[PDB]
Amino acid sequence: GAMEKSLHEKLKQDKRFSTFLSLLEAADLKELLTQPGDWTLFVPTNDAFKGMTSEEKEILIRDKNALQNIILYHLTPGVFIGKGFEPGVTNILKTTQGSKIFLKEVNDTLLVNELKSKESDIMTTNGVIHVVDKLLYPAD
Repeated sequence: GAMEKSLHEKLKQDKRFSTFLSLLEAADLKELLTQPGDWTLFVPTNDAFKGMTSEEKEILIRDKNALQNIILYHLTPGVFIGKGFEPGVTNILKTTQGSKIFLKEVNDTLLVNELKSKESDIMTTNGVIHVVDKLLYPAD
């Protein structure tokens, strides 16, 4: 059964997001991915980690509020949908992280303020999933 696959189920079945399970579980969000409600999350792949400076990663874990902000992975309310809107326009959306994210879908391709996503739209039991290849920094 459970052929719908859940958020945690995916992260637990996808070694690609093993790192997430580690850091996300440390913050105690493993339960947050199970909570009841439809939300969207932006999970970057290893190819996105390539570059992160030693100081950068440290400056993040250096503050509980810092890593926390990123931990939410820009968690947003309401499963992200193409909003059947015009493709090419950047739509502004607010997330729990406290910042805004610009979404733009063109040529049946999801382009968020960063480039071409690796894999998203994945329908979960607690919302949808969004896999990108770059971390989205907050606002000044």
